Amino acid sequence: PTHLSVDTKFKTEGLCVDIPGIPKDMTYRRLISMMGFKMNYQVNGYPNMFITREEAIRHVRAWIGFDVEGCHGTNLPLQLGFSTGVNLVAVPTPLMYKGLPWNVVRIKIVQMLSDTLKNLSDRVVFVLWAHGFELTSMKYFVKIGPERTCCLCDRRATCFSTASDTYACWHHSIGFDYVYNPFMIDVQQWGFTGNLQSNHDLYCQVHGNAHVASCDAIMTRCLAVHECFVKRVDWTIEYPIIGDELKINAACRKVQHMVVKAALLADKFPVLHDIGNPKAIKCVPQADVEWKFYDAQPCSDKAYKIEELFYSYDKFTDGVCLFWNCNVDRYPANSIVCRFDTRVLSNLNLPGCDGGSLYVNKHAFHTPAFDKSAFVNLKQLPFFYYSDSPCESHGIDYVPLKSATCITRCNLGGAVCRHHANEYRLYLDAYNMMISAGFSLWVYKQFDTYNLWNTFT
Ligand SMILES: CCn1nccc1CNC
Ligand SMILES: [Zn+2]
Ligand SMILES: [Zn+2]
Ligand SMILES: [Zn+2]
Repeated sequence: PTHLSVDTKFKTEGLCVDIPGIPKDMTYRRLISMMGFKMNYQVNGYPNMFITREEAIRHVRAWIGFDVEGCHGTNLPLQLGFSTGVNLVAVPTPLMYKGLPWNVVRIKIVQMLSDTLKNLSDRVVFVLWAHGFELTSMKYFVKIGPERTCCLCDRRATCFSTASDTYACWHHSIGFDYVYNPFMIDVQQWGFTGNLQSNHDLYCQVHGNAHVASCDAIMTRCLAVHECFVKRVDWTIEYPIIGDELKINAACRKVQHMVVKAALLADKFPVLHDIGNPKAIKCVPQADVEWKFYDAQPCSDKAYKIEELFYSYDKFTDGVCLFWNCNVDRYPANSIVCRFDTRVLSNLNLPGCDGGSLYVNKHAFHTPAFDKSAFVNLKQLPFFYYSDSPCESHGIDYVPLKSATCITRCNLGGAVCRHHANEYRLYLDAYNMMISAGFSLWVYKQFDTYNLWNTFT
């Protein structure tokens, strides 16, 4: 059972107001046929337009909420809404567009999906709360057939052009008019009681309902993300590399060792309380400090309450607390914190549920909304590079580095050596990479890098 069988049953109750008299007994085979499509018994990689929940989760980057609301049905104009906030009006002659014929509307759909998805995924997955008109309107902008490759590259074809009779991926589809071999999933098939708004509003207060198609498309995809990533967590699913994943992760490890090593040297804490990932390793293995670990998985729903993490059914005020990607409601004053900023715009960070975001880097992690009040007892950690390694070149060109934040023996004694200048510029690069990826660094208010210069005597 790799793909969804076309002979699987489809509950049609959600479709009977737009489609009166719809048979209660219905398969994907008959539904696809009713949508105007013909599969012709094809063993060419596209077995079903509809996919399983497991296949949807593996392709979460391809999710596009899609809803159709009749304005006035081949006689009436339809309002097409996408979770990108777009609203197109198609006439059969929250960005709102006036009524236009299908032949131009379809050109807009290809442009929009291609610009949204080219850097996220090899496909589109239409996430639906199916009532009828979205499924019947698909014949006006979708073409299906065997799996194909792009005319200009080796990626799979996601668009077709009737003008040139050719196929293209999301990167080479300028001027293409048809969505080719899209996927889709109906959230109503998962077994919900009540309408979309009642189920969405149980977990999310950020998305409202103006009553436009895009508000529904947004609520649909948000509810799907809550079911698949907030209340159900699968950290075994691996996602492909689509950007700077490897560099961001390497940078995170470099920054962690640096910031923690310098806090232990500056304030000489006797104990460090490492709260977070149960698979954590000591980031500063040579530090003298008593290292104590506390297990707390990444919270995907609401941020951890510090009152529950610290409750003993043990002296957290002694030494320092390390919360590296451990999202709590209010950090204690003696803390070193890395907190992912859910507001960040990137190909890795997808929109989420209740203000949160879906950070996808090797694994998918729904992160609770960034909250500035979490850090009231702390301050923003400033950039600095620290090194006690010998000043020795070994082995790229050079311009002399002058910086007040290069905390080294060579800078203390006047001129920064070539080694520490190379290492400083590489560390600053990793630092900017981690910050731009969305991570934010916070530290206890007494943290002062002036205390690092005396470690050179
Ligand atoms: C470190 C505090 N502690 N002791 C037992 C269990 C826990 C965690 N909070 C529930
Ligand atoms: Zn291409
Ligand atoms: Zn929502
Ligand atoms: Zn040096």
